[PDB]
Amino acid sequence: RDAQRMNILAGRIIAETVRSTLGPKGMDKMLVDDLGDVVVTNDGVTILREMSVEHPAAKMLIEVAKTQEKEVGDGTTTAVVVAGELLRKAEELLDQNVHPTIVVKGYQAAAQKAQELLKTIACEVGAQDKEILTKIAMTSITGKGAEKAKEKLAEIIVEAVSAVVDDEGKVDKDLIKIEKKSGASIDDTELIKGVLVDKERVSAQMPKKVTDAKIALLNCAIEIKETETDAEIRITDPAKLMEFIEQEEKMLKDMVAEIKASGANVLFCQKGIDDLAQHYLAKEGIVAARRVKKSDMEKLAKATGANVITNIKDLSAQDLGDAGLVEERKISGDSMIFVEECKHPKAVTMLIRGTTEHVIEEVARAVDDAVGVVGCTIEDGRIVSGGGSTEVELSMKLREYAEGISGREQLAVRAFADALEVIPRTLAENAGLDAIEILVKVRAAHASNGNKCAGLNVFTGAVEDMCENGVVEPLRVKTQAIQSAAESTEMLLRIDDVIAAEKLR
Repeated sequence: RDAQRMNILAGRIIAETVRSTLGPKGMDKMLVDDLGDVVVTNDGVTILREMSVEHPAAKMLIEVAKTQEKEVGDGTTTAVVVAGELLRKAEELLDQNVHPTIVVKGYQAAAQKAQELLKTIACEVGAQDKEILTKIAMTSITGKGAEKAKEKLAEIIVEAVSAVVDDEGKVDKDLIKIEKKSGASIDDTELIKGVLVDKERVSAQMPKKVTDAKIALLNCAIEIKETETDAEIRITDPAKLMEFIEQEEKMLKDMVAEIKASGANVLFCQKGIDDLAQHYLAKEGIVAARRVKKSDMEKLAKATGANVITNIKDLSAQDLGDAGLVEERKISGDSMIFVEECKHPKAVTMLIRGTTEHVIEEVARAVDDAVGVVGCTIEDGRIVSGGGSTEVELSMKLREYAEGISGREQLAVRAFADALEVIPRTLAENAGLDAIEILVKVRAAHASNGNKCAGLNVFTGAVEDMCENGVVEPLRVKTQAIQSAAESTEMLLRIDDVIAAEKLR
């Protein structure tokens, strides 16, 4: 009957499911499917994918949320929490004989004006500074649950983003690898200036450590090839399989011998090998490997300047790797292969450690997002204090700007400004303090000539300088989040009917 009303009421149900998950403190509400896999995660976008939807219009708010992650990588819940607030204020005006179009024009006028205010509040920082980059690092890691040694993990991530700053001044998400492996604890994390493979030596007869060795990385299986033309083989004497073993050992011995003549020694195969074959090759001091991930063949090619080879016969000296120090040291119990190259490393890799698979995965979801928010701010060079202090300042200036606009439209620009007061309200409930009792003091700091940073601290619980505490965020996350929220709400306001079309493709 109402149709339009069914949308604004439905929009408030999806927001409440991911409203209390804002900020560090905040429980979660899991919805196990019919299968029974009980999974829990402190994230918003991760729950929208598994969680289904009833009405078809509900997918409109989920589509815009996907773009916020692939582009920015943080703040998806910050855009949906402010969306539901607008839908709750719209009905307050529609009952007063107001047309929906009058509310849409108000958000567009306030959204465009907010773009000019955020640029003035944002401060200027350096692109080579380190102390400023250490504060932003502690803000992203806090969003995953890891305060046992955050001071240490924040010191290794700030050095990685600074060592991957090309001359042109950009950031790439490919030259920063990640490897998870639980063993001792999280304190065993270290920044490696190269790559790392989770393999070991196929045999103990080969050398244990070498120096200045020409690595030869292969990628195939020593087998008989076949041309495009059909060619079948016939067999009739089963007593030939035994004779083929003796004829195969010499084929592999002379083959590996040709690789040693070119100055190489280290090898990387892709399948098993005879037990006795490696004996003749290990006594001569020839390192080798078997079964390696294809993803590792790409990073080793750039780290050691090597290149993937498909035919062992076609191998040149230029395609051989050049490592400065290759050693297979231990890492608390288990051992792995390692390669160093501090002379001029082009990439880096973070080795995550822990006691189980549940703790290493938490910190793993923070290193990939930290380099993103920290890699973009270096290109633009503009940041602003977080903690909702930006919305508290604009909440006062938007009221003065509303006086300039006359008519029946000023009721919309005021509702949008007051709608931004939900961010500091949700964080108050989780902290255990009355929001209305603290929301009156924050406005006192931003009276007129006061500072533009006082907000709220979930730890101590009082208005304090957020800059000294280290609570800042990029500037693109705010402009992009507010831009997506202001554009997504228009999809539900500019509609008042649902035709029952069949077979539309």
